[PDB]
Amino acid sequence: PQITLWKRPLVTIRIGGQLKEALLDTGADDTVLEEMNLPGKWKPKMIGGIGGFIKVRQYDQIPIEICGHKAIGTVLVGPTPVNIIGRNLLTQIGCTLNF
Amino acid sequence: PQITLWKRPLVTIRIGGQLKEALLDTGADDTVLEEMNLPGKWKPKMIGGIGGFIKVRQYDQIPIEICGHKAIGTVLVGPTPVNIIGRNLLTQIGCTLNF
Ligand SMILES: CCC(CC)CN(C[C@@H](O)[C@H](Cc1ccccc1)NC(=O)O[C@H]1CO[C@H]2OCC[C@H]21)S(=O)(=O)c1ccc2ncsc2c1
Repeated sequence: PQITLWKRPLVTIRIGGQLKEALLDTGADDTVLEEMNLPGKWKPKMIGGIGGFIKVRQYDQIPIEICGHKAIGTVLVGPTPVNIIGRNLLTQIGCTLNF
Repeated sequence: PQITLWKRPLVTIRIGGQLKEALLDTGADDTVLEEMNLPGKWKPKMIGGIGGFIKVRQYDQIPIEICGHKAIGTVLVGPTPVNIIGRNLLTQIGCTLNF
């Protein structure tokens, strides 16, 4: 689809078998989801945002279906203000900015 | 133009007579610029992201050129690590997400 920006670009995603709402975030390098359980091994990591650094759990090679499009990649889980889809997965679904 | 998301979508902007690099950021409601001593009235604001909140100064009706496209609106100035063009200006320059 083409998505305009007068509203937040929120979309439904499917991950670990569950549906969630997430924000398409071109300013995020990484995909970061609010606290949730995911299967398999994870690694402790830290990432920084506008307000400082947080601790996250890094899960690699995780399938997510974003607005009907498949991605498989790194998902960070931790105290983000909102679920965000970052560039690591936006690239997989062929997302570009256009003006 | 079309901007892919393999790298950060940094573009050149001009504001208050300075040229800067800034993110075209669909995850940002508002535009947030690195500390700069702009003239005019402002209002204090707090904005939240990963890590917590920062304190910013809200300036209204500031002209800003983004990749050659003129815009005018609210800009928040404070200790962000990156200049961020948010949806309030992205809409003015006709920017969409496409996949
Ligand atoms: C609430 C939704 C997100 C935070 C999740 C909002 N951010 C915009 C992001 O695009 C931000 C923009 C950003 C970019 C770089 C540094 C700081 C902020 N990116 C960001 O936090 O990305 C993190 C995940 O991937 C990593 O790559 C970049 C930082 C990490 S923000 O910068 O905090 C932000 C910007 C404008 C704004 N207007 C009103 S509240 C508000 C908050």
